[PDB]
Amino acid sequence: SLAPEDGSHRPAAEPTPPGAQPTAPGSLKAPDTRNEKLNSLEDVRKGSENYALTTNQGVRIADDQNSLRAGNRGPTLLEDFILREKITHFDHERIPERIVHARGSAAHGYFQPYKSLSDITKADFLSDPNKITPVFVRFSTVQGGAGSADTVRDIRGFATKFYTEEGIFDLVGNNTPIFFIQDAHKFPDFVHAVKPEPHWAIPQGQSAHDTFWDYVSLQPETLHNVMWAMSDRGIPRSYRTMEGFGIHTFRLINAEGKATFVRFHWKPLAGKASLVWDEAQKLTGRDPDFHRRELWEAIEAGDFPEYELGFQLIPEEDEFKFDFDLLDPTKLIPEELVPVQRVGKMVLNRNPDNFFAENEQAAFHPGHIVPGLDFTNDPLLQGRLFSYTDTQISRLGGPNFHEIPINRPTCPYHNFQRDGMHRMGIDTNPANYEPNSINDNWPRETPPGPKRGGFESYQERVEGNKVRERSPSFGEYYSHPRLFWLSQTPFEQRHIVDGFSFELSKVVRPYIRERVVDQLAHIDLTLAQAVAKNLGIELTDDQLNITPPPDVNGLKKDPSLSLYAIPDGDVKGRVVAILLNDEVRSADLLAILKALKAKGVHAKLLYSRMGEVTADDGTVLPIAATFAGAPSLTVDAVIVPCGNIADIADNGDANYYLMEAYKHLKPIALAGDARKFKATIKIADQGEEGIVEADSADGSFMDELLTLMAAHRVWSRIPKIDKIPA
Amino acid sequence: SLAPEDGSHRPAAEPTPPGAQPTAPGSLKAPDTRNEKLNSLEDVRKGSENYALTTNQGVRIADDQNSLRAGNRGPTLLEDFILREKITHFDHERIPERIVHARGSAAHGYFQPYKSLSDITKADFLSDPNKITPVFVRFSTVQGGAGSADTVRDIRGFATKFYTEEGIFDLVGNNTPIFFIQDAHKFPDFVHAVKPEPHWAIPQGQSAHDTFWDYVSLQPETLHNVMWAMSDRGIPRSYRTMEGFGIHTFRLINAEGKATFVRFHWKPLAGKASLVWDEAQKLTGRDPDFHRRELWEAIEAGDFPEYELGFQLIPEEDEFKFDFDLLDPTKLIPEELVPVQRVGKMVLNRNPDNFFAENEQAAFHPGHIVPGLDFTNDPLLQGRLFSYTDTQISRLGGPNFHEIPINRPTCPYHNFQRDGMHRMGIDTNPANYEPNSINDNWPRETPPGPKRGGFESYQERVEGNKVRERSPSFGEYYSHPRLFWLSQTPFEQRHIVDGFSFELSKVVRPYIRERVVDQLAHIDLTLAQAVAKNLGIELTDDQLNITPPPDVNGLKKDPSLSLYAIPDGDVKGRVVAILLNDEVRSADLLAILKALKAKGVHAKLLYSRMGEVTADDGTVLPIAATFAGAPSLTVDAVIVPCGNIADIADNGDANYYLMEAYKHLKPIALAGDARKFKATIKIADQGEEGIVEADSADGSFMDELLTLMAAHRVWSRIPKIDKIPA
Amino acid sequence: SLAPEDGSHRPAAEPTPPGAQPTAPGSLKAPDTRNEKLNSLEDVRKGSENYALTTNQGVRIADDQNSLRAGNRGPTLLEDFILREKITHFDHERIPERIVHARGSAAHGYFQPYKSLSDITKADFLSDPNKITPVFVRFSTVQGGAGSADTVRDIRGFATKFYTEEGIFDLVGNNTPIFFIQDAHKFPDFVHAVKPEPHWAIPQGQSAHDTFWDYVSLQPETLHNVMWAMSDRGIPRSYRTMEGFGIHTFRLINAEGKATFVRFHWKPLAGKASLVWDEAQKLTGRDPDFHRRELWEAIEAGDFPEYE
Amino acid sequence: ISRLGGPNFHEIPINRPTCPYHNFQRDGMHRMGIDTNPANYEPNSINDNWPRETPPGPKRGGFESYQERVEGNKVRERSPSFG
Ligand code: HDD
Ligand code: HDD
Ligand code: HDD
Repeated sequence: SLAPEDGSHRPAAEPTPPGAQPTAPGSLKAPDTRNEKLNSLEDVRKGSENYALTTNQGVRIADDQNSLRAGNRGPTLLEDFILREKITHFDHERIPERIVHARGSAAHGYFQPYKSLSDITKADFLSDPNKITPVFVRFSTVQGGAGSADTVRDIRGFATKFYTEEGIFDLVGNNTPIFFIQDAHKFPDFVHAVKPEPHWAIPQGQSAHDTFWDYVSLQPETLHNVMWAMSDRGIPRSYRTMEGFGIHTFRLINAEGKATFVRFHWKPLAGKASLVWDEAQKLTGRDPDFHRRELWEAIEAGDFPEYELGFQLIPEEDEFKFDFDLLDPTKLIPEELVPVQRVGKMVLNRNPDNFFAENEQAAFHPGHIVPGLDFTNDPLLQGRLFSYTDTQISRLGGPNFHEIPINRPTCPYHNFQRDGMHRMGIDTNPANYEPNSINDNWPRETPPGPKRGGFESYQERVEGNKVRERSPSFGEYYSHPRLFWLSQTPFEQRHIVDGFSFELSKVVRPYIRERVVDQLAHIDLTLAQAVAKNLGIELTDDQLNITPPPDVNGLKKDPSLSLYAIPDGDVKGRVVAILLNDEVRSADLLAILKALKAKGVHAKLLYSRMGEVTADDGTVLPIAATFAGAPSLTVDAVIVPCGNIADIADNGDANYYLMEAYKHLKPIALAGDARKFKATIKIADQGEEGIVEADSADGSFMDELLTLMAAHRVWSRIPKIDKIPA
Repeated sequence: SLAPEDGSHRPAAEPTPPGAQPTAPGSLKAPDTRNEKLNSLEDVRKGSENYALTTNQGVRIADDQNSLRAGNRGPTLLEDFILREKITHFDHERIPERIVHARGSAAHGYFQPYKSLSDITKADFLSDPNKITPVFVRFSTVQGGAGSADTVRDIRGFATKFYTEEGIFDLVGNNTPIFFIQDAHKFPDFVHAVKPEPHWAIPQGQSAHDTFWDYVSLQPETLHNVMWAMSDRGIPRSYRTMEGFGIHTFRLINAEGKATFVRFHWKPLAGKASLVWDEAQKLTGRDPDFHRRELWEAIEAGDFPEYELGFQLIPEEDEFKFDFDLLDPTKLIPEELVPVQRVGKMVLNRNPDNFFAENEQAAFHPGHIVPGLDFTNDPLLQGRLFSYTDTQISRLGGPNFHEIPINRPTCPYHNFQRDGMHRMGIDTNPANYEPNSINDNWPRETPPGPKRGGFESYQERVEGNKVRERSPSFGEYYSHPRLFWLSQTPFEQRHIVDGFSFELSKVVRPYIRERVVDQLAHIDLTLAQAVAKNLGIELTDDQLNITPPPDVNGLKKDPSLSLYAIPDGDVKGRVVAILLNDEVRSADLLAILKALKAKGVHAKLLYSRMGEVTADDGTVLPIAATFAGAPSLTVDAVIVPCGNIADIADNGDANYYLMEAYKHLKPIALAGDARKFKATIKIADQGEEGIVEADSADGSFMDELLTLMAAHRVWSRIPKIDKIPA
Repeated sequence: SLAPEDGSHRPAAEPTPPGAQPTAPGSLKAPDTRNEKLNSLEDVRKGSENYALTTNQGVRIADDQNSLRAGNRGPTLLEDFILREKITHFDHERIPERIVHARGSAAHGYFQPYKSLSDITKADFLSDPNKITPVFVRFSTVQGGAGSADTVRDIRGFATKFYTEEGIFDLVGNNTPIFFIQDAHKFPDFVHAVKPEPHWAIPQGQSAHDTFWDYVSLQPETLHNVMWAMSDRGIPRSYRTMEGFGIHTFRLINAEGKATFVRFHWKPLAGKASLVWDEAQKLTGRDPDFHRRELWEAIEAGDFPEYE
Repeated sequence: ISRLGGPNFHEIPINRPTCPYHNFQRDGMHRMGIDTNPANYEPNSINDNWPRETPPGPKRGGFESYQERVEGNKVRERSPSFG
C-alpha cells in the first residue's frame, strides 16, 4: 500500500472551496449528482480500485516494471506482447485537434424552461416547464491550439449540446453577438489570417500580427467583431462571467406552421466581468490554465455556473423594418429595439471523469436541430452546415462519431445506415434499405405534427438566379462598430483604444497600421485619433472630414453592449488573497473570514513559504501558496491583516503583490500597521477611494471591501496607475 | 405497411433445412441460443420494429425519399443535413481489408474440455470439465480479397477466439500442419509472390501464375505446403470437413513451472472431405459464396460444426530426438510418432447478426495467449507476434480495437492506457500511471501462481551472438513432401499430379515450369515424371538419378496425412438434389425423404421452373430452385424419383445435371423409369458401383445410397470419367 | 544470376499478341508510348535494375532472408529495424476500396476533337482538332468488391479523366443511358439493396437475391435500368465492345454565354458485343479476371481500344 | 502510422533520403513512388533478382549487426547494476 495511512490522498466527496482539496473526476467528487445523460454513460465508465492490472485482452500482468530480455542485461525480445501493446497504445494516443476552438473546457449540467413555449415552437425540450434536458457545454478560445493559454485576447466559444427526447440540439455560439465575416466561403481566409503565420507558425493565441490586420484592413466587414475583440469582452474573467450568442437569425416553427425569427442569447447569472490586458497577458504565463481551473473548481465548490437562455423574437412581417439585414451575421439586433425574452435556466453542476474521452472527443454542430427549429439564408450559417459534419471524418476517425459515448443521443435512434470505422451498434434489422417488405418497412418515416413528428423544412420562398454574389443589403460596415463604441463607458473606451494600440504596435509593416487607422476614422474619429497618437500617426485633413455613420435605428447607445455601465457582479465565488505574517492578529482574521463567508467569497492564505504559521492567539494557519506561487493575477481583491508586519514589510514579493493588484484596479484593504504599505502604492496619508483602511478589520472595514468587490474593479484609479512601476 | 398479408416474409425461429426459408440474423433465427459472450453483446444490439426512422442524432425523418430543393424541380440545398448525414455515412462505409485472409466466414459457439489438464497447463479454460468458454471462429482463404470466391485452390485459415476467464486466447491456425516459409522476414516476399501481380493485379484467388512458381522454384522450403495445396486439401468441401492446425510448436506451462512442447490440432467431427478441381473451379462461378452459405445454413439447420481440440505433446527432454527441428514451421510432427491426444470439443451454434460489425471487424492475433501457455523460438511465430498488433492500427482505425464489441474480453480489463481514436471506456481512476499513491496503486500487479496469477514468461536459456542467420537444422526441404506424397491414396496422388500440372500450365515462362519439375524430382520421381509428361517436359538422365530424401524417422507412410485412407465420413448435414417431374410417385418421394431424415441428410427439390408441382397423390411440392439455378456442384448426391419421367427425359439441363454429378464422382440413384437416364451417363444394363437403381425407391435403395454418401465420392469411377464430354 | 541465360524471362518491348509473352508494366512494355501526363509521372517512377536493396531510409540491406536473433536458433530481437520496417509496410498495404465500382480496370491514352466546338462551348479541350488531351480511363462493375469477378451481370462504369489545359474534367459515366433511381437521397437504399445482404454478406457480384428485387418491386422508377441490366447489355464481351453514357443532361456554355443542354456518349469502334448468360456465369469461375486481362493484352498487342 | 497517416511517411518530402532507395515494398496510403519493377518479391528471376542485397564491407556495404554475445534466461528483470 503506497497511499498514506491517514487517507489524505483522497479528496472528500462533498463540495469544498477552491484549493482546499485535490481535484477529482466528477463521478468520484460528486457521485450523487445525476442526470439522464450521466446515467447513460455508466455502461462505459471504468473503475480501478480492487481490479488487477491487465493487458487490453484481460491478461493479468505480473511485472509492469520491465521489458522481457535475454538476460537481465540483454536485448529486448520481440515476443514481449505486453510491452508492445502498452507502447502501441501510447504511440497512438493523439487525435487531430479541432481546426478552430481547439482550446476548451467542458462540464455536464441541465436545462429547464420557465414556461411552455408551445405557442411559438413545437420543440419538445421547450414544451413543458417540468421537462429537464441534460446538457454538455464546452467553452473555448478560437485561435490557439489545444495546448495554448486560457486568458488570451480572443473571441470565446460557448457550445451547448442539448440531449432532448426528440434528438440532439447543438447551440454552437460565441461570446459576442456577431462574427467577423459575412459569407462562409471566406472562413479559411479569415482563419488563416488570424492563425499563426505559415512560414514560422507564430504567434500562438494572438491576433497581434501582420496577416490578421492585413485582412481586417482589406475587409471592413470584420470591423464590428474586431471592436468586440479589442474591448475587455476579449479577456473575460471567467467563463461564468461572459455572455453567449447564437449570432445567426434562426427560426422557431410552431405546431400550426408559423415561423418566427429568433436570435439566441445566454446571460450569466454571475454577471459580466473581465480582466484588463496587462493582467490577462501576464496570466497566460503565470497560469495558462486559469479558466479551465476556475470552471472546474467552481463546480467542485458548489458555485455552479448558471445562464439564462433568452430569445430575441421578430415576426416574419418585420424582416425588413431595421436599418440592417437580419440575415447579416456582422450585424447585431439591439436589445433596445428587440428585447431578450427570458426562456429558461441552465446549470452546470458536474465535471467530466476523463477530459480526453468526454471533452476532446465531443462533437458539436449547428446543423443539429430538432423539429420546432429551422435555419435561415444567413450565408455564414449556410456554409457552417457543411463543415461540422465534414470535419469529424478526420478528427474523430470516421462516420460513427455519434457512437462515441459523449455524443450519443439519449433518445432512440434507428435507421438504415451501416458499417464505417469503429462501428459499435450491431443491427439486427433484416433490411438495410427502405422501402422494404422483409421488415414491414421498419424503422418508418413519421409525418410532421405537433409533437413527436418528423422533421420538415419550413417552405420558405426562393427566387433568383444561381449567382456568386453578396447581398447589397450587407454592404455597410461602420454603423454597428460605432454603436458598440458609443455604448461603452469612458474606461471601457480607453481599454479599446489600448487594445488596438497594443496589437497594431506588433504589426511590423507600418502601412498596415496606417490602413487600419484609416478604417477606424470611418467608425469614430475620437477612437481613430486616440489610436493614431499611440502609433505616432497623424490623421490627414481628409481623414478628419470623414462623415460618421448614422445611428442604428435612432440608437447612439444600447446599454446591453457595455460590460459595466450597469454593474451586475455577484461576489459569490470570487476569491481574496490574504497576506499572512508570522504572528497574524487573529481578531483581524476572524472579522475577515466572517464577512467573506457571509457573501460566499473564498480566501487563500499566502506567505513567503509553505507549511504553517501560528497566529497571536495560537491558531495554526495552513498556507495555501506563496506570494510568487499564487500571484495577485489569480484573485479579485487583497487584504493585509495586522500582526508582525515587520516580517513582510521589507519582502519584495509582498510589496509587489500589492503593486500588481493596485495596477490592475483591484480592491485592497489594509488593517492597522499594514497601512504602512500605502507608501509602496504611492497612496497619500489621507487615503483614496478603492483602498480600505482602519485601525483594525472590523464590521465597517469588510463592508467597504465587499462593496468594492461588488463593483469588480476600481475604475476611478486608472489616472493613477501609469505612475506605478509594476 | 408493405409486408405480405400472410406474414410469410419472416423465417421461423426454429432449425430449418437449407433453402427452406430466408436466412436471418442469428438473434432472430435462434434467440434461445445463448452464451456469456453473446449475452454481453446485448448492450450494442439494435432492433428496428416499431421504431421511427431517425438521423444518427435521433431526429425523426418525415420524407426519406427526396432531397431538399428550391422548388420540386430545382437545385439541392446545402442545408439538407438529413441528406448529407445519410450520404456521408454511406461514403465512409468501407475499411481496409485484411492484408491476407481477407475472405472469411465466421460464427459463434462454445468450447468445453473433457477433463482437467492442470497436470500439464495452468490455463484456466482447460482446468475444469464443467468450464464453458465462449468462442468466435473465423474461417478464411489466404490470397483473395474480401469479395473473392470461396472454393478456390488455396490454404484455409481457422482462427478461434477463446473468451476465457483469464483473458482472450486467440488460436490462429490454418488447415494444413505447416506453412510455406521458415522466417517471418520473408512473409512479404512470399505473400507478394502468391498475390495478384503488381503491374495488372491478376490473378485473384489463384497461385497459378508466374510469380508464385518463380518464388517456389527458388525457395525449396516452400515445397511441403505447396504439396498440401496441390492435393485435394486445397479445395475443401466445407469449413466443417477440414482439419485445423496451430502449425507452430508452443508451450504448456503448469503450476509447478514445467514446460511441455505442444502442437494444436482441430479434428472435424463431420469428417474430412474435399471437392475435385473441375468442380471447385466451376463452383467459384456458379456460387462464389458456397462455403460462406453452407456454413451459415448448416448452423440454421442445427448441423452445428463440431471440432475436437487435440494436443501433440513432447517433453522438453525430447526436443532433439527427431530427424527434423521441432521449431521449423515447414515440418510436421507425424501422428505415427506423436499421437494427438483429445482435449475437448468446440461447437459452433449461432450465426452473427451483422457481418461487418462482427466478422469484418474481428481481430485475432496469436500473441494473445494466457497464463499456462507460452511461445517458442520458431522464427515464423516470432515475427507473427509483431504483425497482428501493428496491422490493426490502420485496419481498425487505431489502438482501441479491443473496444469494438466482438473483440471485447468478457473478463475484467483495467490498466493505465488512455485516449486513442474512438476511445469508448471512460476511466475514473485519478491515476493514469503506476506506481501511484493517489489511487493506492490500483489497478495492481498480480504475482504469478497456480490460478488467477499474473503472466510470466518461461525462463528458457538464450545463448549465442546477434545474427541474421537461418538455423542449419532447418536446411532440409524434401523429406516431408515425400512423406506426404507416399501417405496418399492412388487417386489422391493423381489429383496432386493434376494440381501441379494445371497450375504450371498457367505459368507463361517455360523455364519456371522446368525449374519446378526439377524440384519435384528431388521429392519423388514418379510424381516428377507424371507432372513432366503433362507439361511436355522430358526428365534428364541426371534428374532420373536424383537420390530420394530419407524417410522421416523410419516412416514409410502416415495414413493420418490422407483425406480418405482411414474412413471418417458422416452424412449428417449433407444435401441431396431430387430432380422432380410434373407427376412424381408419392411413394418414391415418401421413402426417400423418410430415409434421409433418419440420417440427418437434407434434400433440395429441383425442377425446370419455379412454383409448384403436384404429386400423384395430390401433394403439392414447392420447388426450391431450377436445374440451372442450383447445379450439381452444390449438392453431395442426386436422386431421380419415378413418375412422369417423359416430362424431364429430354430436358437438356436435367441430362447435364446428371453428367456433371457423374463426372465429379457423386452418388446417383435412379428409381423406376428414371433408370432411362442410365443412357445419358453410359451405365451398363447390369449396373455399376456408385449408381443406385431399383424398380422403386424402397428401403434397400436408400440404404445403398446413404452408404455411398458416407464414402463421400465414388473414386472407382475416375477412369470412366477421364473421357467424359462434360 | 537467377534469370535464364537465354533471356526468356523478359518480354520484348514491342507489340505482341495475347499470350505470346509475359505481360509487363507499361513503361517497360512500351517505353516509347508517351503523352504529357505519362511524361509528367517520370518524377515519381522508380527503377530497380542495377540498384541495391535498401530500407525506405536508404540503408543497404546485407541479408534479406533472416530476422535478427540471439543465436541462429534464438528469439527475434526488437532492435531489428529492417524486419520491422519491412513488416510494418506490408501490414498497412491496404486502403478502403471504393464504396461502389470497387472492381475496375484502367489504362492511359489520349483524346482529340474532330473539329472546333467554339460555337457551343468555350471548353479549352474542345477548342480545335489539334488539342491533344491525355486521359486516364477506368472501367468497372458496380456491386462487387475489388476482388470480385469481371464477367458478372451488372452495370459497368466508364470513367474518363481528361487532363486539360484549364483543369481536370472527369466524365464519370456508365454503359447504359439511365440509372436506377431519380433522387440521390435514395442512393444508399438502392445500393444497400443490391449489395450483399447485411446478416451474412451474400451474394457477391449479383443482383439475384431477395433484397434487390424487393426494392425494385416497390420502386418502379428502377424498372428501366433493370431492363438494361437483365438484357445482354449486363454481360459485355469486353470493355472494348460496350457503349458509354454520362446519363445526366449537362450544359455546354459558349463564349457569348449561351447554354446548350447536352448528354454525353461514347461509341465503341470495336462495335457492340456481349456474352450469353451461361457463358458469362461460368466464366466468372474459369477466369474471374477476363475483362481486366483482355483489356491489358489488347493494349500490349496494339489493338488499342477506341471510342468516339 | 497514425501521426503521418500510414507507412509511406518516408515519401513526405522533408523525410526523403537524398541517396537512392529501392526495395520490394508496395502500396500503403498516399503511395507516391510508382514502381516499374516486374517483381515485388525476392528471390526473383523475372527481374534478375534486382534490387540486390549487398555484402557488408568497408564502404557502400550492406548493414550487418555487430555480433555481440547474448547469454541469459528470458526474464522481465532490471539489471542489479542499475540499482
Ligand atoms: C464554414 C466554416 C465555419 C464557419 C463559417 C464557422 N465555423 Fe465554427 N467551427 C467550424 C467551422 C466553421 C468547424 C471547423 O467545423 C469546427 C472546428 C472543429 C469542429 O468540430 O467544428 C468549429 C468549431 C466551433 C466551436 C467549438 C465547438 C466545440 O467546443 O467543440 C464553436 C463554439 C464555434 N465553432 C462557433 C462558431 C460561430 C459562433 C460561428 C459564426 C457565427 C462559427 N463557428 C463559424
Ligand atoms: C509476420 C507476418 C505474418 C506471418 C509470418 C503469418 N501471418 Fe497470419 N496474418 C498476418 C501476418 C502474418 C496479419 C497481416 O497480421 C493478418 C492479416 C490481417 C490481420 O489481422 O492479421 C494475418 C491473418 C491470419 C488469419 C486470419 C485471421 C482472421 O480470420 O482475421 C489466419 C487464420 C492466419 N493469419 C494464420 C497464419 C498461420 C497459420 C501462419 C503460419 C504459421 C501465419 N498466419 C503467418
Ligand atoms: C450520391 C451518391 C452517388 C450517386 C447517386 C451516384 N454515385 Fe457513382 N459513385 C459514388 C457516389 C454516387 C461514390 C461513392 O462517390 C463513388 C465510389 C467511390 C468513389 O470514389 O466514388 C462512385 C463511383 C462511381 C464510378 C467509378 C469511378 C472509378 O472508376 O473510380 C463510376 C463510373 C460511377 N460512380 C458512375 C455513376 C453514374 C453513372 C451514376 C448515375 C448517374 C452514379 N455514379 C450515381
